[PDB]
Order: sequence, then C-alpha cells, then structure tokens
Amino acid sequence: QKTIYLTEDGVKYRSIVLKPGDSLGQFGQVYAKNKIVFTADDVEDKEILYVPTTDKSILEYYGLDAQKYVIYLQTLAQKWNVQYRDNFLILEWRDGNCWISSAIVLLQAAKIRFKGFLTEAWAKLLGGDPTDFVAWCYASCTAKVGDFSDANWLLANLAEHFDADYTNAFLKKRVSCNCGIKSYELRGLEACIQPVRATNLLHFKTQYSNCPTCGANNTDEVIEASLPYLLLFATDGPATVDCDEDAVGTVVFVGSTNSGHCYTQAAGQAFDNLAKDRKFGKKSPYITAMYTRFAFKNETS
Ligand SMILES: [Zn+2]
Repeated sequence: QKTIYLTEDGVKYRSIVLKPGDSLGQFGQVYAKNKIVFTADDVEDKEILYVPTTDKSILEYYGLDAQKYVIYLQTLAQKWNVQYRDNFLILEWRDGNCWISSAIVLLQAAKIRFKGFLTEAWAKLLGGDPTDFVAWCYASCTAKVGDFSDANWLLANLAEHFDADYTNAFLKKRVSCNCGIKSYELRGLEACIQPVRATNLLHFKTQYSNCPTCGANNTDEVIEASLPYLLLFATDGPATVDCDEDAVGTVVFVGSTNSGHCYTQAAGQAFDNLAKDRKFGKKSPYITAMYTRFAFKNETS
C-alpha cells in the first residue's frame, strides 16, 4: 500500500492512499517526473504525481495556457543529463534538443535572472536538474521531444520572464526618406528584442529598406539606446558576418530550414552539445546575438 502526493502546481499537495487494488484512473490524468508511469504498479510509496490545471492563477504563474501546461507536464517524464564545459552547463545532446541547449548556454553567458516560475526552474537547472526548465521550453513552443524548433522563438518566450529593468528600457530611431526625417521610440520588451538582417551592431544601428509611401530608399537608424539587454534575431535565416566582441554570446545555425542544428558561442568558445570539438569562428552563419547593459547615442553630423 502506498501514499502518494498529488499536485496541480508543484507547490501545494494533497495526500492520497492507494490500497493494493486501486488504479490511477480515479485521479483523471496523472504525470510523473523523470520516469514513465502507466499504471499504479509504476508508482512508488511517497511518489509525487502531477495533474493538469485550469486554475488561472497557476497558469498565469507558469505563463502557459492550459494546453501548453499539459505539454509541460508530459515533458516532465523526460530525464536529461547536464554536462559542464568549463564554467558553462550544457544540455547533453539527444532528440534534436540543440535549440534548447543553445538558449541555456546563451542565458548563462548573459547571467540572466528570471521572475516567477522560471526563477526556481533555472536555479534547479544550474544545480544540475534541468527537468523543469527544459519541460517549460518545449511547452512554450508547443513542441514535442524530438522536434527541432526556432531558438529565437524560445528566447523571445523566455524573455517575457526575465527579471530585467524593462521600465527604463528605451530605443529611439530615426527614419529618413523623401517623406522627410521622422523619429519613433520603443520602450520595454519590444525595445530589447530586435529583428535584423544580420546579427551584429552594424546591422542593428542602420537598416535599409524602401519606403512604401514615397518611392525612395529609406534609412532607419538607432540614435539612442539604453537597454538592460539587447537580443538581435535574424529575419531571413542565418547570415554570415563577424560577431561583435561586445556581445556576451551568439547562436550559430547550420543545415537547412528542415534539418537544422544550433549551437552557441560565448567567452571565446563554441558550445555545441552535439559536437564536442567544434571551434569558435568569429565569422559564422549567425541567427542570434545578445548584448547586456547596452547603451548608445549618435549625435553626428
Ligand atoms: Zn518615404
């Protein structure tokens, strides 16, 4: 006979006694962590089991809707290994998980801090248990283990929970064409995450397009920035350029839009969880660059 602990959130529990005859159907659907459970025979005395929730406070705590939360719980069964590369934790490779591994290295390079559910999940990962954090990553992208997914989608998802000073995050841009010289400002999270043609500061600071109102070439320039962090995302696939030395890290993409592989560069090193011996390359096909405590002002002419 067994006493098991049921939880909707991983914080509040209720105990339940399973007599030798009983089954798990009585609880509705249940999920276990780092093991697979089909029947009450698979559950040990004092084991914790997780159940789905529709409670708005719990879902808002997690930052997931009810359907993503179900995927979260499903991915709790997985068992991952963390490995150490110098001072960085990497997620041991399997099943196309390099987009997640890459995000994990990059956020270490930035010394990111989280708020909410992800604070404890990240702390647990850094302590050597990646289960909760990795399950959240899959969930946020509605992804199954085995899926490859957009590392920049994942980072944008995580960024919503950064414990960053978004209040005073500020970006001012100047647009020039035959319509005139105009300016616009971005604040908070939308200011910190920036789509670019290629991920370095040169391409961030000046963008070239054609104006849809007049006929001419237009120039969109950064003239002022004060940001807790800056994420540059490639808009049209990987673009091969020199990274900036100022970046805390970058993400490299190799392969095709179908069979693609990600790895992170930081502290002058390549962290490829699939290829141990990959070398740092300053010029690489980048999809991501990250900067911390970024500030800039352009007063010319
Ligand atoms: Zn114009």
